[PDB]
Amino acid sequence: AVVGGLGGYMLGSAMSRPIIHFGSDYEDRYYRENMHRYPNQVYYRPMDEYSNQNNFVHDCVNITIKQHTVTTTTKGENFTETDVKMMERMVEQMCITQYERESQAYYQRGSS
Repeated sequence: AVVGGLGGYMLGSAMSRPIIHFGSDYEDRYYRENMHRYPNQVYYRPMDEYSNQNNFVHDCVNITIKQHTVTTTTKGENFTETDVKMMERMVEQMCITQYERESQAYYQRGSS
C-alpha cells in the first residue's frame, strides 16, 4: 500500500528493481544512491481517449515529475536539474521497461 490520494490518479505496482544504465558510470552511479529517495512506482491518469503509446508513456512521467516537485516545495525544496532529470529518466523507464515486461510475460514458464 502507498498512501497518496491525489486528484484521482492510478498508482503503479512499483518495480522489482528500477535501475538506470546509460553506459556512463556517472549516471549509473548517481542513480544507484538517489533511488533511495526517488519513488519505486509511478502515477498515471485513467484517460478515456485512445491516444498513442507515447502519450501514455510520457503521461506517467509528466504526472510523477509534476507532483514530486510540489512534494519537495512543501518541504523547502532543494534539488538540481540533474535530480529532476534522474527521477524523470527512471519514471520514463518504468513505462518502457513494463512494455518490455509485458512482452516477456507472454511466454509461459520460460521453457516451452
